[PDB]
Amino acid sequence: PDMDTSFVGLTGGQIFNEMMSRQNVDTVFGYPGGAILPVYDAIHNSDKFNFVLPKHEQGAGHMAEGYARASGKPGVVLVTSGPGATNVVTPMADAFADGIPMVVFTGQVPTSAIGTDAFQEADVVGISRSCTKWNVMVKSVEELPLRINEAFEIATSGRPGPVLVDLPKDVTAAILRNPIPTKTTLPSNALNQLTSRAQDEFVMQSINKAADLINLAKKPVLYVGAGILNHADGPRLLKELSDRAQIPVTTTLQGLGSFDQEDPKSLDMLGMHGCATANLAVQNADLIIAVGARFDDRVTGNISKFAPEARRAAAEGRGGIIHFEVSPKNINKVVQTQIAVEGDATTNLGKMMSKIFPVKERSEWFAQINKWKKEYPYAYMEETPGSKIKPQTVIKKLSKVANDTGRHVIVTTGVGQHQMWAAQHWTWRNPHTFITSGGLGTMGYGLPAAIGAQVAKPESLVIDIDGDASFNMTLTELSSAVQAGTPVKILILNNEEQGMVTQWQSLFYEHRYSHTHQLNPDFIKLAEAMGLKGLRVKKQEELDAKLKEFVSTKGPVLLEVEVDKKV
Amino acid sequence: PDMDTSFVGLTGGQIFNEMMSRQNVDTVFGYPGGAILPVYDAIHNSDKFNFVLPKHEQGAGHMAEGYARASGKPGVVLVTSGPGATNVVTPMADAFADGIPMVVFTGQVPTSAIGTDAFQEADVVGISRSCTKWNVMVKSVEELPLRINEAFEIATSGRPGPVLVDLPKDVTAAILRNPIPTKTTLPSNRAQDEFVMQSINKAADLINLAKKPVLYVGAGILNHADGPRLLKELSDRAQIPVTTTLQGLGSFDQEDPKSLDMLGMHGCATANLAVQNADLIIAVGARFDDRVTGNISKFAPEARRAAAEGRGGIIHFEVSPKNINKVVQTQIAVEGDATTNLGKMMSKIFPVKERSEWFAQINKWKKEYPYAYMEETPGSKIKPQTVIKKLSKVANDTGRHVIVTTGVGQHQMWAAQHWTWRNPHTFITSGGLGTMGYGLPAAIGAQVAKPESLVIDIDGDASFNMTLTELSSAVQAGTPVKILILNNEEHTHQLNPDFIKLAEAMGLKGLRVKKQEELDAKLKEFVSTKGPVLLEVEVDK
Ligand SMILES: Cc1cc2nc3c(=O)[nH]c(=O)nc-3n(C[C@H](O)[C@H](O)[C@H](O)COP(=O)(O)OP(=O)(O)OC[C@H]3O[C@@H](n4cnc5c(N)ncnc54)[C@H](O)[C@@H]3O)c2cc1C
Ligand SMILES: Cc1cc2nc3c(=O)[nH]c(=O)nc-3n(C[C@H](O)[C@H](O)[C@H](O)COP(=O)(O)OP(=O)(O)OC[C@H]3O[C@@H](n4cnc5c(N)ncnc54)[C@H](O)[C@@H]3O)c2cc1C
Ligand SMILES: Cc1ncc(C[n+]2csc(CCOP(=O)(O)OP(=O)(O)O)c2C)c(N)n1
Ligand SMILES: Cc1ncc(C[n+]2csc(CCOP(=O)(O)OP(=O)(O)O)c2C)c(N)n1
Ligand SMILES: [K+]
Ligand SMILES: [K+]
Ligand SMILES: [Mg+2]
Ligand SMILES: [Mg+2]
Repeated sequence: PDMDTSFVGLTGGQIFNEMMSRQNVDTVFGYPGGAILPVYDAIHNSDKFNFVLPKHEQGAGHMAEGYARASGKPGVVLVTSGPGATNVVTPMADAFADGIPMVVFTGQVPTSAIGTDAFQEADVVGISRSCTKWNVMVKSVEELPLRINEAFEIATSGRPGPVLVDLPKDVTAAILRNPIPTKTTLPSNALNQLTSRAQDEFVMQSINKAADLINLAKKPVLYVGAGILNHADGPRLLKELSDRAQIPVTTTLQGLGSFDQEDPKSLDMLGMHGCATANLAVQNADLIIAVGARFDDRVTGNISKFAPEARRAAAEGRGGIIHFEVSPKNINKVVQTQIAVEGDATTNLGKMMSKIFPVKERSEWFAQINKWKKEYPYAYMEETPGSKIKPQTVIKKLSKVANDTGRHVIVTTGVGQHQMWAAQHWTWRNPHTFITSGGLGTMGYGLPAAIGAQVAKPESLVIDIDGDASFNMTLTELSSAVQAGTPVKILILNNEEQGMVTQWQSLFYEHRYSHTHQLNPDFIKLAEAMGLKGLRVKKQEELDAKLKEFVSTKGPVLLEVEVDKKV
Repeated sequence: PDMDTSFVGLTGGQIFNEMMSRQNVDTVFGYPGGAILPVYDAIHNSDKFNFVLPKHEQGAGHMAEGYARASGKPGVVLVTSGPGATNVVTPMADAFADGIPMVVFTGQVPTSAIGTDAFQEADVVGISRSCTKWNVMVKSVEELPLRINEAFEIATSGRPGPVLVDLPKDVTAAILRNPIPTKTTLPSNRAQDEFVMQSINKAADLINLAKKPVLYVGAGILNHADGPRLLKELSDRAQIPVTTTLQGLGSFDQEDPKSLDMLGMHGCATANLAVQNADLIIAVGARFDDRVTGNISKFAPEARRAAAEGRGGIIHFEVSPKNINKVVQTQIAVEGDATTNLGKMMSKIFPVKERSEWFAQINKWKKEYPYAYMEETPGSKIKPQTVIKKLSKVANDTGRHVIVTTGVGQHQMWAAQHWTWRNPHTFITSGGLGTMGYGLPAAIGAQVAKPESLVIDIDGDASFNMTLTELSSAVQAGTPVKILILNNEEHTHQLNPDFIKLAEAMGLKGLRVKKQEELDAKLKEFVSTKGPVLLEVEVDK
């Protein structure tokens, strides 16, 4: 039928509630206030949704991020006007940089008060314009389902990202009196979507040219990033291709977990803080197959000397770069490409799979590299009798202790040295288990991301590997964890005695001279004040028992490890 | 063309320091990161600046607001690119709404990297456009003095407010190689003057004519050092009763016999009745907010009648021409800085010995209509209004200068009403944006501004939870703030931490009151405690 009457007689708040169900939302992160009251009241006390409350709206925002990254669903945020809205700008910017689907609803002053400098009237659509894929102010209750459907579709398509929908108080309190078009109330499908001959042929041409090229070269590497994780079936098809054509796999920071690092063909992470084996494979390589990765500055060296062996194979028409990329703009934006395969990376891998010649082996490649490893494993000064505890050692031990439980394990982090140590020294096996702020690098991300991930995956063991300065940013959310019941495991690598700011350093043995020390709280007393268990390690001898207790503990728990200040 | 060589050979960082000095800045709030390092290092390393480190950049922003409100000086904020900048959007919007001078410097990716989706490239100029008076991205070290002086001038003139200056790391790291025009280095420096002097004369005439005038005073009187003194001088000279907005509290001594205290929806009846019966309203640095006026068509009926009869009405001393005749039609608008214009007006004011009938009516009202609320009965829970009244007296008996900040919620209004306001720049509260979590970092910044003052944060439990991580910042900064938590948490139920164990974990004394009989002693212990201290009082809902 043309018109939809099902919402007639409902308030905007009740329509919002119905629309969340139609979008298969079962979790909302948010915080009350006068402007959002009509919606908050319709949602907060409803059997249909788990409404998770932070102590600060920024915490709702990062919780929604961790929920989205752990679940593959959009994270939904509900906050009030004015400071409620301006408080979620950092999580929006964070979600925008990392391509995370987030739908932010902000209460607003009534439509009739817009542009009068009313109490808590902020220009939220203007403020959030550069850090959302799209935003809108809803102007009448008739328009509310439309904008909700548009918000969820835009957030979850192309490269996923945050969107904002501004909700004037008079609009959500109003009752819908008349029918509205059915087109505007039904969610988009994007599933069983028809395409034309023209469209089909276009992609298949680029698919054939790349299928023949991989089949050509036999010094290739798969260079994989976050985009392979944006389809349920990405990692499976990635391993399928890796196996079939015996192709070594290296990932970005944001692609960690998309490939089993135990697999003999794993190169692990590449770039500035990546391992030498991966990087050398890339300066070499006649063919880089880039899959859902954007060639960030920290991954590529200088562009010029970056993968010249691939550039030479390109000039000799025998290799180069293939880019499986969903957003045409990011194609040839940083490095110039030979073949572009536009669209969803996983879908295009699938289409391409049959056209791939099964490969025996490459051992001047495979038996090679496998020796690059020996001469360049990750190296750090390891403990000696009496020495301080090394953070890398903590992370390796913790990885093993978590693995021993046989549980699904999800790791979030703060931002800093501990973030890279986590990336490097944990052994990554499963998709959607490393949840870290990579594109914006938001300190304070770790704890609320862990809480939202835990809500997404109640059976998972969720560990926040955090820094002391990062953790201070958002530590009020400890009580949120206790209130939500989420049994997150919060690890603080406390290296407070070295400064936050490097003033200079030795040329070689990176002895760092630093300043700017923050005064930390007592983290164990803090944890107990907030209602959770606190554990502390001061010496090597107690590390193993405390890590075991940390992981074994029922309920949320904080473990502080005092660590050595020099890497 | 006059050229200056004195910065040549300096990095943008040292130039930044020198410009801070010329702007009389000695305090900076902020948080380091890579993009702002060339400037952060210069400021951190110089003993000419007290750099105050929060645990979150939002805390730096609200500290800077507290500092500005307490000192009359702009609050200077220094943060890094990306999330450093986005974390200060709430305090910018807060300062924008409340008209608080603030200069925000954000580190940015190098000029060459703008437009490349670089690590922490945020469009900060775009994000902050609607919550700053002005903002700019500095493009070369040559223009760094110019943009810094421009920023301070704009932040501190007209209606004060926040400005943002985006600093690419290649610009602040660069060494200045060329002479730059001397103008660009020196902080700031007739039909309209005649129209203003005419208005001053007409305003004097109307005031001299009035039989029942009322001064209606808001935040704008606090934006010049001499505002409160001239307000009092005018009130004494012409025997005019004075009511303040919420944001004008402290600008007039509420113990003065001529004080009407606060007007508005939550103001006292006597202030509202005086305004309703006045033949002349003299509005000084106040916005005519609808929480103050109520239904505008019913506001000041006796002043409207006097205007209709050519013998009174409304005078408005207002610095922004856009705010004139925006809400109420006025008989006379005196455009420009209120303090300045009061000073020019003063000699034209007729000294009035008495307004006996008018103050008799006012004093009758004061007796008939005090603030009222259900007070404690035996065994009952403590009332928050009672805590505030008792604490106002205890704080005043210390003999100290006392500054009050608050959170946002019912306690904020109770503080405004039930505290006795005596001195200017002592009520520091988020009114225009109503940002929960304001109270603690604002108190820390106010304490930095006035290290000898007793600084009390009257806070609520939900508001306090927003920014409680800054408790450790108070300890590190050596600011012995007195944090009062009025805990009315028995719809939406939030789990609070144990606030006393929290305070101890953060490094400061924690006190709790649960019963009426404990309250007096604990309030005394609270204000007498030497360092930072948190007192939680469990109150009725
Ligand atoms: C202190 C610090 C140090 C860092 N150093 C490193 C480092 O050493 N090594 C490193 O790798 N990173 C490092 N980074 C992280 C870096 O900033 C980037 O965040 C990261 O490299 C991006 O990885 P990505 O390209 O996989 O993800 P993204 O930035 O999310 O880009 C993914 C690409 O895939 C595309 N895409 C998305 N979905 C799909 C789809 N369905 N199909 C096809 N394409 C899709 C996107 O459009 C995008 O172009 C560091 C971060 C910090 C905070
Ligand atoms: C539920 C609720 C109830 C409230 N109840 C009350 C109440 O009962 N009473 C009350 O007062 N408030 C109340 N408020 C707060 C009220 O809404 C306003 O925030 C407050 O009254 C504004 O104070 P103001 O006009 O002094 O300050 P501002 O809004 O800052 O306005 C100051 C005016 O002075 C001008 N100005 C600035 N500097 C100068 C200068 N140098 N020279 C000349 N002019 C200058 C400005 O341009 C501006 O027009 C309430 C708020 C809420 C949410
Ligand atoms: C919100 C925010 N402010 C500032 C920065 C800049 N910054 C990046 S790492 C870092 C120090 C991190 O300290 P910590 O969390 O203790 O990690 P560590 O390096 O000690 O492991 C800072 C200040 C940032 N990324 N985010
Ligand atoms: C950042 C932010 N989020 C939400 C609101 C909406 N809000 C205004 S008052 C209030 C409750 C205040 O609680 P409390 O701090 O405990 O003060 P109380 O009213 O109990 O005294 C809320 C949620 C706000 N003003 N600011
Ligand atoms: K690893
Ligand atoms: K009072
Ligand atoms: Mg640290
Ligand atoms: Mg409360």
